[PDB]
Amino acid sequence: EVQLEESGGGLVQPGGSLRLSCAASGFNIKDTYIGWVRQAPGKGEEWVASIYPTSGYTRYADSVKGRFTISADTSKNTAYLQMNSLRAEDTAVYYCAAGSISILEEFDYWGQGTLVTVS
Ligand SMILES: C[As](C)(=O)[O-]
Repeated sequence: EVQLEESGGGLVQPGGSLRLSCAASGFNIKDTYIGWVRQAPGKGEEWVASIYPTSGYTRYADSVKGRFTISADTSKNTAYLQMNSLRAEDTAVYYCAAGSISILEEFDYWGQGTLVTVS
């Protein structure tokens, strides 16, 4: 009865920007941390960011600091990832994940992924 649904993926030119959304259902995101994890085809998982929506506290992987911004709209029970200055190395499936209040083994719920392709 819990779902995470990502959207916003697609094709982006190098240097471009993209905003992903993660709509949560079956729980209140204020009761959790929501995270974004990416994995390219043929490569391993990389956690990029987490947010605690009730407090606004955010955490970023060093590799995306400044370039990526994680946010939430608790009125829509939705988290977002703003990605700027995209490079080929950012090509990946981006998964939203959540856990009841940097590690991917601390998430209870996982989305379906949304594919981001940088030319
Ligand atoms: C969560 As961190 C990479 O800013 O110590």
